[PDB]
Amino acid sequence: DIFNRDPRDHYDLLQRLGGGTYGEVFKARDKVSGDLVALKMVKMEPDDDVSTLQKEILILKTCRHANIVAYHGSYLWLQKLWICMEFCGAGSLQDIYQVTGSLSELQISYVCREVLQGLAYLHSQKKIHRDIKGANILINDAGEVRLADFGISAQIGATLARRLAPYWMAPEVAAVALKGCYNELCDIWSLGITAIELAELQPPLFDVHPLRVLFLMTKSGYQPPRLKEKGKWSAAFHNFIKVTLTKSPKKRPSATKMLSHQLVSQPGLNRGLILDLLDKLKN
Ligand SMILES: COc1cccc(F)c1-c1cc2c(cn1)cnn2-c1ccc(N2CCN(C)CC2)cc1
Repeated sequence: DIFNRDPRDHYDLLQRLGGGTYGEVFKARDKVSGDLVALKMVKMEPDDDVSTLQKEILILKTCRHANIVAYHGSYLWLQKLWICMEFCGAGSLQDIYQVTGSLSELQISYVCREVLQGLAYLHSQKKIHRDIKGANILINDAGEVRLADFGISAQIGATLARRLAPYWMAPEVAAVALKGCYNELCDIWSLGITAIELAELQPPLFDVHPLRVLFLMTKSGYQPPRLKEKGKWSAAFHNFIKVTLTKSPKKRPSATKMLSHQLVSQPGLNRGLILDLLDKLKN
């Protein structure tokens, strides 16, 4: 459900937070309530198809969970669509680690736990993020963790619907038609890679060409990556990675199963750990 009016009525546009071909992100304040919001602006011309964006909204609107970016509403005005969300002041983990350098095992553990909670919720709702990385895990000024940037999740969903227009079809073809050849457990892998990102400032093979990496991943003898420095981390951390980075999705554990893992179920994991990191931000 979409408000057909100028959002500059309801909000004040403070600051641009960056742009892409895909969208523009604005910091803004609610003129009445006074609370800060994130406003995602998308330039939608009459001719182009709106389904991709409609799917993103529907995902956001239909997700009420702590670890997923809250949605307030959306505004269609002057052929510009504004999606309104809760503000996450510290930004993404990538925005942050660029300044602070590498996170600590416990900070990583807390982040992983929080993402897993979000994923478990998403998967229960039969939704897949499919773009879990540092740059999509947002932090608020309170050190709470929020999953964001469902534009890809929306893009594959909008295609899956577009793909309606079956019996002589082969099972693998059916799987691509319905699910795209993969399942929810892809997110678990991405988390594993993200855990490495946070530890090392780069995912594995970041210096290698992308097309080449795709090739390497499809070879028979592809070994899952590990953490570079054995000694710097605990057995539980190494294992968390070993397990999340299970090559076979038949044998890779679910978000729920992962939440009971030693690393992410240990006590003392809370936002304080992240607050410590955000203090390193003003340093
Ligand atoms: C990965 O997030 C996206 C990716 C694509 C399109 C989006 F709309 C988003 C997106 C960003 C969002 C929210 C929802 N979605 C909510 N809060 N924020 C957000 C993100 C960063 C900052 N800065 C970063 C820079 N730092 C110095 C100040 C804080 C401030 C607020």
